[PDB]
Amino acid sequence: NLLRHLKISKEQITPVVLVVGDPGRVDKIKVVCDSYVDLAYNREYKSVECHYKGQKFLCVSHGVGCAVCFEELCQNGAKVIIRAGSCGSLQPDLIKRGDICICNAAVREDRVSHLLIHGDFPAVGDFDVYDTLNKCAQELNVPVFNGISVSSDMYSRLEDYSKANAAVVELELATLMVIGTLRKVKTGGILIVDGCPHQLENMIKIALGACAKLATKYA
Amino acid sequence: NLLRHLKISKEQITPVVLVVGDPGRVDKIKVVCDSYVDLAYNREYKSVECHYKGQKFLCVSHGVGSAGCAVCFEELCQNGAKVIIRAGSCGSLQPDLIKRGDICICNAAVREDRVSHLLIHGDFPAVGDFDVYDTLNKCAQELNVPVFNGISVSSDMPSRLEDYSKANAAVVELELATLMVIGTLRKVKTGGILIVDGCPPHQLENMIKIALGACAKLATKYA
Repeated sequence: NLLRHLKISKEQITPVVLVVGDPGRVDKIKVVCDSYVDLAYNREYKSVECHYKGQKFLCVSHGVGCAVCFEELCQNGAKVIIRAGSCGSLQPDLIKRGDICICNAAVREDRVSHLLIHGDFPAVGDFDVYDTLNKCAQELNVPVFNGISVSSDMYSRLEDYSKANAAVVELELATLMVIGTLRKVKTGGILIVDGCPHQLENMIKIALGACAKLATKYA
Repeated sequence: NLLRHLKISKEQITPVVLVVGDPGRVDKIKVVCDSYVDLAYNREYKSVECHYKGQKFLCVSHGVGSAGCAVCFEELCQNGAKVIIRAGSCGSLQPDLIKRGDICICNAAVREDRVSHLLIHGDFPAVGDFDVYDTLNKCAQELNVPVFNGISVSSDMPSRLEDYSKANAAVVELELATLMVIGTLRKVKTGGILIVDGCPPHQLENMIKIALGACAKLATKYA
């Protein structure tokens, strides 16, 4: 009565799930919550039940593998999924190392989404997830950018997309969005800037706050 | 000091603009407004200043069958438009759920359109502004009008449409993907609202009301 790559029960899977990269970043989030319960740890896939602002939701990692992670979650009960992680600025003059970006859509430069549907199909997140993230960030008077991510599975064309007004670049958000849209799962992403080809805690607060706010509607 | 394909002044171009297909549908919107002023008429391009709920914004047509929409959107984005909304018709790709007569507010589109691909690689999303989408939904609910939300297939016409339909695309029409991308390239906020034709009446007035209402609401933030 368990799942393959996550090693947790379908019973344990919450409506809202928060997905991150490094499994250590999951350990850094559980502590910040009101309370938590560890569920499992499997090669690269850590899963913890997070209790925060009255609500209960999973936080789960998969490595710095994401496709199968998102697949598994969408199959087995996730209604909302949010990715929090890092990215690169594609607007160096405006968006600077340390800035936070909430993304509503992405450029499909990713192997996996193209295996599932023709590239013309938009990688786009849920509105109410995007709204919820913005309102938490403003409620905590934290300035945040909004824009489009280039989801690219290596990192060029990045110049093109940058001058097409893409904000940031990361690996997997386009994958989540499409899987989400295919599986009727609401998705979003929030990202903090690394390179450019304290703030982290605020982002996590936005992410956690948003998750709690969304979790309300399924409890 | 006036523009090429639209035949109106850059001074006359408002922050918010409403774009429709058939120029007869512009005549059907005039009536619904509080007041209006005609600006110009050029082969297929009718342009009217619309006054509604205290605000002033352009309404413009450009033809059926994806005529010269690209140049229309280009012209508007070049010369001051900050928000652009497309109202028009479409086909249901979810026959059991979405029926002839239903209204759909779209947040994104499938790029099956010649023109967007000439401008940026197909991987780039055709996606609307979320505040425009929010504003349309709230007008439709404020007027207790039920509306669908979903993705449009913007197509210039074999049965990829099956694929997209089972990928949960809601409707199909001609040019919304084009607007969104031009919008995103030119830093102009876009959105779209559509009424169903047929798969494979009164309601039109509600849609126009949503469109007009949303435009007014957005126009506030620039006036």
